[PDB]
Amino acid sequence: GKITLYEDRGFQGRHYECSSDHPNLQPYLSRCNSASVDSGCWMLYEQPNYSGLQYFLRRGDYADHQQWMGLSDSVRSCRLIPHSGSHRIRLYEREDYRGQMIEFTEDCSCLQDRFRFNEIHSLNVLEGSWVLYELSNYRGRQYLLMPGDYRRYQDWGATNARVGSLRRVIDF
Repeated sequence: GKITLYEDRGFQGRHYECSSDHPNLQPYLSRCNSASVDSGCWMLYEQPNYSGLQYFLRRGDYADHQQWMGLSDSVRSCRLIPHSGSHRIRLYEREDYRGQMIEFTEDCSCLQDRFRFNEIHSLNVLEGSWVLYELSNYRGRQYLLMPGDYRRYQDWGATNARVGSLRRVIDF
């Protein structure tokens, strides 16, 4: 993968090129207002060392931070999300994989249309990387999910169990 981050809007200002995970952009970039993704799927992070608000970017050009749904121009670390050959996630009504369960292998823009629960209290990412969104149609707070067990919503870094949509991390 390759991403170019720019300090100012419309691909102007001081810039920095990443080919891999960077836990600390602070010495190189004082803010980020535009970005060009040549290749790979990237997660940008408000704070250093992959913490604070998260933003998913794919191949393409972002002329201002609003285009990746950024709330500010703070980008202090970034992750190249590894390629996955296949995608499967189980969502559960309750903590520790109890209650009603639904399994997805494809993107879902409205979770409540398939699974009549506003809150997801645990999930199992069996295959691939996903992005959980707080709201329907891929809006609100974003949480990157990599393969693993998530026995409660804190495990995916959320302050609540609100989930409205989710998407596979895929290029194409």
